[PDB]
This record gives sequence, structure tokens and C-alpha cells, in this order.
Amino acid sequence: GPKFPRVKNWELGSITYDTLCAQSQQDGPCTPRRCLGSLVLPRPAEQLLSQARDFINQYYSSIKRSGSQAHEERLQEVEAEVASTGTYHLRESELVFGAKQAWRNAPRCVGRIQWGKLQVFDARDCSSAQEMFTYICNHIKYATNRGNLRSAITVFPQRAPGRGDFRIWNSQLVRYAGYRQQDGSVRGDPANVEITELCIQHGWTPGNGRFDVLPLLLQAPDEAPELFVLPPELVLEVPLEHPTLEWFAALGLRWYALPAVSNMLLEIGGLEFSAAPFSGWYMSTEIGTRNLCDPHRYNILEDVAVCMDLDTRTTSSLWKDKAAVEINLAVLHSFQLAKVTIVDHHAATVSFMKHLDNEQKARGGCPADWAWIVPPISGSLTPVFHQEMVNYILSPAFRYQPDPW
Amino acid sequence: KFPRVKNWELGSITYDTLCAQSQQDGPCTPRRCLGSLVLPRKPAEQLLSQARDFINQYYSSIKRSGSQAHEERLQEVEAEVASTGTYHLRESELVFGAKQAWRNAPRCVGRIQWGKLQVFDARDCSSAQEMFTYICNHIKYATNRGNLRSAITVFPQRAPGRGDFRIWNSQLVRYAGYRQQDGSVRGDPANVEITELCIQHGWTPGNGRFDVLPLLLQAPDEAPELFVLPPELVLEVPLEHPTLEWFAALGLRWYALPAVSNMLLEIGGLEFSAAPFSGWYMSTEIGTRNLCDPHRYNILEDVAVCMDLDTRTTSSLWKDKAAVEINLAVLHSFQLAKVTIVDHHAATVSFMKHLDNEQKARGGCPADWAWIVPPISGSLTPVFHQEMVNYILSPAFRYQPDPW
Ligand code: HEM
Ligand code: HEM
Ligand SMILES: NCc1cccc(OCc2ccc3ccc(N)nc3c2)c1
Ligand SMILES: NCc1cccc(OCc2ccc3ccc(N)nc3c2)c1
Ligand SMILES: C[C@H](O)[C@H](O)[C@H]1CNc2nc(N)[nH]c(=O)c2N1
Ligand SMILES: C[C@H](O)[C@H](O)[C@H]1CNc2nc(N)[nH]c(=O)c2N1
Ligand SMILES: [Zn+2]
Repeated sequence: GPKFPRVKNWELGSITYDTLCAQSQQDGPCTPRRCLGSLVLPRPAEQLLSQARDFINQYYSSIKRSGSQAHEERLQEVEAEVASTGTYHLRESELVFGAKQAWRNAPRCVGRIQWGKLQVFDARDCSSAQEMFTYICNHIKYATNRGNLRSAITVFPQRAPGRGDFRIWNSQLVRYAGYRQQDGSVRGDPANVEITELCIQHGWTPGNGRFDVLPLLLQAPDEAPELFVLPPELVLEVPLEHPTLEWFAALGLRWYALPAVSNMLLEIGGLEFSAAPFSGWYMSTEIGTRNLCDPHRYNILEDVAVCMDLDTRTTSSLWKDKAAVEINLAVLHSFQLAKVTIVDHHAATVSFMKHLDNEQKARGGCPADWAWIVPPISGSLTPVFHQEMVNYILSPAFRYQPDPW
Repeated sequence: KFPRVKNWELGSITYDTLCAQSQQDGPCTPRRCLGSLVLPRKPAEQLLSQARDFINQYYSSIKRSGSQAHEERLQEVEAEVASTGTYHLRESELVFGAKQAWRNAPRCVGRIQWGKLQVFDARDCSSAQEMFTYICNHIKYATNRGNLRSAITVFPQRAPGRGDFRIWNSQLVRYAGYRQQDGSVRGDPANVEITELCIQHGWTPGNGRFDVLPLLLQAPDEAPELFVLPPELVLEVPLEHPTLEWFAALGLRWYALPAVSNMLLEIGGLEFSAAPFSGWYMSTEIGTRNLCDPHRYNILEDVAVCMDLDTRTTSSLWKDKAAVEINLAVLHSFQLAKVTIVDHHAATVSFMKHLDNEQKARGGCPADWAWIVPPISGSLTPVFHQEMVNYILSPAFRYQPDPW
């Protein structure tokens, strides 16, 4: 009936219509001719002003002051600023609203039930790489909270016309070195080979373990990046063991507590924050399935299966599935034992369904990327697999941005 | 222009140029992507152009484009449309057309097999009774005592102002779902509706979990008729587990033959509303979806208790553990019964080979990532890490409304 995408849950037989996609002001990669939804990364003051105006409208709606005198005055205040400087500045509460709305809008994030609970650290006064490092250490401290993890984001100064960007070169604040061997293989995390070599080129003395924490490469405006080593006591790690397989602890596997993405661009009202690292807590499949079992990551599936004495010579023994389960179980068990926040893929997806229901009421829809929301093991066992989803770009947003080298 | 398609495990890139051959709109727009939706929301020159396009594909396939036979065939098609408003395929064209439809099906992981398809021409069928005979031969052929062979039977095409030939069942072999008035469903909940239609059309129902349904067959503008399949035709596989002795006690079983019977086959503008086709099962279809889905047989918790797992909490991964053992039970049992089946790792490996073949042959391959990636152990298979482009090519299989 209604002129909006009809969305169905196939488990429950229930129907909704997404009206929120009508608010999208940016085109994704799909056309009537072909869907490109499985692609990870598919390909003027007038423009700023319209984006700025739209954000200010969003802000004044969220506080129920739409059409008010303060709303119209903030609009004139922004247009004047842009008219005289070519850019504008956010009030602090606007920044807080904006950062939360960007998380809420992130189609690939399954943890958005938590979106209203986000600690926003304003670091827009930062003026050096040393200072960026201080803000980052404080972020890690506050966010780690000795294992009782707390979502947080730290926002550094915005892109300025006629000035270089603040950038954190690492993709996360905590990552394991990846050392290329003279036989062609990689010791450590192959995902991090490039950044490891950049750190070395920049004066880092490399280790040679499988789990060496990388230093941070931090770039203040118009300067070369400076290298900073995180004090080990700030980086909480969890040694992995299995509740019944005693040999598993002997594998010497471990992972860090805090997933702190640091290379994404935060866009609010046309303003761009090139350095705004944020962190939450892990879903167990991120560590146990992707980081440890991806063939192009640590790739330990065959090793674990041999320890479990599975028939690894034939696909039909399901050895890969059996090993993957035990690895995921080890991750969950070890984090719980160490008292570090973690969420399994069942609890996470069930909570995401609650979030879809909340947002249907609050906003008439919720942009979601099915391929990213459905977990990488046990897909159809979770309720999100059976939920149709509409994907679209809303602003404020987190966006990929090219690497600074 | 042309999508750059990347495999994130191997670092390799291809470009899909085949998508430019699409003449039919999917549901996505630049404003929003609707790729995760299961079903679509909703003269003579049009038919003639689809017909010319198809005839051109056919003569190109036999390396005979431009030949006189090619030219004469286009004229035949034109003369027949101009006079009658439609036309008819030759058997060879029909065979080529059915294989291309399978090749083009973006949701099918089994397409490495596409060139090997037995095509039964049933277009000389005039009654429900004759459809039933054709269907029985199809099932006999395809089952082949456990050595399954892909096949399609094609019933007469749709015609203007005349009702369609339709098979009301969604598959030739389905288990009944009985709605006990105490809320629950006995049997397969996906089939409550069809089970009830069968009863009211005079079927004597059973009361089991795996009662094979009768076929409701409909010839144009007639009430459908009920036919019971001779039980010796329907190969079934009892499920047992290689190491869990109690598993067999559950009395679980599934049929050998996945034979979809409610999809429309479109070739060169002609539509075939009854054209059931069958291949062989991938184990996750049975183990994961049919048995473990919450709105199907839903056996997870039962199995998990038999394995003495902690059902209290999600974090013990009881569901993942029980699902793996069910999938193993299916593979084991089919292998023991000498009935063809393929596991999701073998299937997806072969699909990657298919993408490579098709990249060289046609410059691309339409693929629905959400359907190709298996429902358990997704990222443990190579397709997970493969970007894919989805689009509609003709000939094609399509969904169509239920005939009731
Ligand atoms: C609080 C607990 C959280 C959980 C359990 C969670 C979970 C996840 C997961 C599993 C993914 C997929 C990541 C991958 O496969 O690599 C993801 C993506 C994402 N998350 Fe969340 N998240 C949480 C907090 C946050 C926070 C605090 C933010 C931002 C303030 C956030 C923003 C994002 C964004 C932008 C993506 C997409 C990243 C990309 O496209 O590469 N998440 N999240
Ligand atoms: C030979 C072995 C085959 C295997 C292993 C196989 C595998 C599969 C699987 C796993 C699916 C997903 C089904 C679901 O989740 O419900 C599928 C879908 C599909 N298959 Fe294949 N298939 C085979 C043969 C065939 C044949 C012979 C045809 C047609 C001639 C075909 C056409 C299709 C179509 C049109 C779909 C999409 C169905 C839909 O949208 O509901 N397949 N296949
Ligand atoms: N796939 C590329 C790549 C490289 C490095 C990090 C990364 O992380 C994505 C991401 C972003 C935010 C997250 C928030 C919480 C969480 N548990 N995982 C999260 C994962 C993605
Ligand atoms: N998803 C709705 C629905 C209802 C009934 C049957 C069905 O089957 C889809 C389908 C189609 C073709 C197949 C070919 C081979 C196979 N193993 N499964 C196949 C499964 C799908
Ligand atoms: C090709 C495909 O899009 C790619 O492998 C995606 C699939 N789904 C994903 N889902 C999540 N959560 N994270 C990922 O990195 C990916 N990778
Ligand atoms: C909503 C979602 O698109 C739907 O559950 C899809 C997901 N992927 C699938 N994949 C296959 N092979 N079969 C299916 O029925 C589905 N269902
Ligand atoms: Zn799309």
C-alpha cells in the first residue's frame, strides 16, 4: 500500500515499512540494473551550508525546539560564520548529539542498541602529536575501565581549509604487529604488515612475536607522524583458554580487550573530523572467527583441528565448523573468566532486533547492512538472518577515508 | 560503469561487464539497497524483441550466428508473432533456454553443474493426469536409486486469456504440516497452507511428522486434482549420527530430491508457469534451515538436551554445537545411504571455480551474496570473502503468485 520499502521478518511473519530512508541525502552504489550491496568499499560553501542547515535542524528536533527563536538564531549564526570564514564550529552539545547520531546511523554496526550510551570526549583543542597521545591514553584508560568496558569516542580538531589533517595512522589503537618472513610467510597478524613496516621505517625497534602490540603513529597538522609506544599496563589483554580442552591454553593465543577503531572519518553537518577514534567492546565472533580463523589472518583452524584430532583431509567431516565453534567458545570463556566485557553473537543479534523495533517507533526505520549484521558463523541460528533490512546513508556518519601515505 | 569486484582473501580483482546485458530492473535504487529482500514488491513488439534476443543467444551458442538457419528462424518467429501474438520454441532452443536460466540464477550455489541438465519436453500435456505421469517419470529419472541427476520437466507455456498449467505444491516432495488446535504444528510448518488445501480437496491426512504430501495439479481453468505419489518413488534417508548413538532414536528423516515446482521459467518472452526442476541437496539446506529454523521443525533445543549441553545461556554456544552435529548427521546418513549430497564447503569451493569459468566465458556472473553464503560457518567458506554483483539476465527463473 504505502510508497516505502516493505520489510519482512520471515521467522515471525511481521511486516514494517521503512519511511526513514526518505531522509537519505546521499546515494549509495546500487542501481535498478545491479545491486552492489556486497561490496566492502564501492566507488563549495553552498554545499556546506545545506548540510549544516540540515544538521542544525536535526539537533533542534532532538531537543524539541524546532521552529523556535533559538533554532533560527543558530541557523543565522552558522550561515554568518560560513560567510566570513568558509567553515563553522559546533557547540559542544551539538558535537555530542552528532557523534551519537553517527553511531546510530552506522548500517554495519550490530551493537547500536547501546547508541545513546556513548561517552564523548571533546579534544578539539589539541594542538600537537604529544597531546593527541595524552588524549588517546586517557581514552583507553576510561574506555577499558579495568575490564568493565565503556563506549567512548575522542574527537580531535576538524579538517580546516588551508591546514593539514590530524590523523592517526593505525587502523585501531591496539593492533598486533605483522612481520614478513624471508620465506614469504607472516609472523603475527598479516592484516598489519603495511603499518608494521611504516612503524619500522619511522624508527620503531621491531619485536618478533605473534602478539607484539604496535606503537601509535600520530600525525598533527602539516607535520610528519610521530611514534608513540603505549605503556603495556594500559593495554589489557586476555590469554585464551578453553573450558574443557586443556591443551588449548598451551597454544599461547591471546587477544586485546578494546576494539578501538581509529582510522574512520566522522562527518557532522558538513564538518569533517579526520581523527575521532572510538571504541566499544567485542563481539566474540570478531575475535574467534574472523581474526583467528580467516585464512588471510592468523589462520589457526587447521592447527586447532589437528589438536582436536579431526579428519582434516575431507570437507565432509565438518572439521572447520567444529574447530571454529571451540575457538569461539574459548574466546567467550576466557573473557568471562578474566572479567572483561564481551558479547556472543546470539546475545548481540537478539539485542539488535530490539534496536530495530525501537527505531521503527522512534524514526520509522533503521539503515542496516545485512551482510555485515549477520554473524560469520551460525548465521541462520540468529534472528537477524530472517530479517529483511534496508541499507542507506544517513548523516551524521562515520566514513572510510584514504590512508595518509 | 563497470563494477570492480574484489576477493578479500586473495587480493584479486575482476570487473563485471556482463551486467550491461541486463534488461530487467531489480529492487535497488541509489537512495536505498533492498538486496536482502526475498521477493519482489510486486505487447507484440516487446515479445518480439525478447524473442529476437533469445534466438540470437541460441544461434550464438551453436557458433551459427548470421547463418541462414539463424535468419530463417528469426523470420519464423516474426511471422508467428505478427499473426498469432505469440510463438513456440523448438525443442533444442527450449533445452538451451532452460540451461541458461539455471546458469543465470543468482541465488544458486550449484551452478558449476549448469551444462548438465536433462530436459523433458512436456509441452504436449493436456490434462492433470498427464502432468502426473510426466512428474512421476521426472522423479524416477532424477532419483536414479540415489545417484541423483539434475532434470527439468517443462509443461505448456502460458497463453492469453487462458488459465495456466500450475503445480500447487512448492516442491514435488513435501512433508505435511498439521495445525493442531492447541497452537502447535505437527510436521513441517512451512506447509500448513498447502496441507489444508489438499485435505479440503479430498485428501485423507496422516498424523505424522513426515507424511509426504499428495500433488495438487491444475490444468487450465479447471479445479486442481489430487494425486498420491507412489511411495516407492519417493526416496527418503533416515538420519543417524556417526558417533552419537541416540541420534537415530529421534526418528528424523528427509527426502533425497529437492524438486522446486512453483517457479516460472521465462525464455525469450514465453513463460512456463509449470516447469519443475531438481538437482541434489546441499547438506545445510536440510540440517540447518529445514530442521533447525525456528519456524520449521525447530529441533535445536531437543538435540542440545540429548547432548547434555547448557541450554540456559547463549554463551555456551549450545546452538552452534547442536547445529554442527545435525549437519554432520545429514552428511553421514546420505553418504551411508548412497544418496548424492554436497557439503557447504565443497559446494562453495566449486562455486568459486564457477565464477572463474564464467569470468572468462561471459565477463561476469550474477550472484546473490546473501543466498550463496551458507547459513552456518559463512566466513569459513571462500564465497564469504568474495564480492558479488547481483542482476537479472534472461532466460530466468522467476517467482509467481500462488494460484489460489
Ligand atoms: C558497544 C559495543 C559495540 C559492539 C558489540 C559493536 C559491534 C560491531 C561489530 C561486530 C561490527 C562489525 C565489525 C567488523 O566485522 O569488523 C561493528 C561495526 C561498526 N561499528 Fe559497532 N560495536 C560497538 C560499539 C560501537 C561504537 C561505540 C561505535 C562508534 C561510536 C561503533 C561504530 C561502528 C561502525 C562505524 C562500524 C562499521 C565499521 C566499518 O564499516 O568498517 N560501534 N560494530
Ligand atoms: C545440482 C545440484 C544443485 C545444488 C547443490 C543446488 C544448490 C542450491 C541451493 C543451496 C540453493 C539455495 C536454496 C534455498 O536456500 O532455498 C539454490 C537455489 C536455486 N537453485 Fe540451485 N542447486 C542445484 C541444482 C539446480 C538446478 C538443476 C536448477 C534449475 C534447473 C537450480 C536453480 C535454482 C534456482 C532458480 C534457485 C533460487 C531459488 C529461489 O530463489 O527460491 N538449481 N540452489
Ligand atoms: N575490515 C577492515 C577493518 C580493519 C580494522 C578494524 C575494523 O573494524 C571495524 C569495526 C568498527 C567498530 C567496531 C566497534 C565495536 C566492535 N566490537 N567492533 C568494531 C569493528 C575493520
Ligand atoms: N525460499 C522459499 C522456498 C520454498 C520452497 C522451496 C524452495 O527451494 C528453493 C530451491 C530452489 C532450487 C534448488 C535446487 C537445488 C537445491 N538443492 N535446492 C534448491 C532450493 C524455496
Ligand atoms: C565480500 C564481503 O562483503 C566481505 O567478506 C564482508 C562480508 N561481511 C562482513 N561482515 C562483517 N561484520 N565484517 C566484515 O568484514 C565482512 N566482510
Ligand atoms: C531475510 C533474508 O534475506 C532471508 O532470510 C534469506 C537470507 N539468505 C538465504 N539464503 C538461502 N540460500 N536461502 C534462503 O532462504 C535465504 N533467506
Ligand atoms: Zn543493492
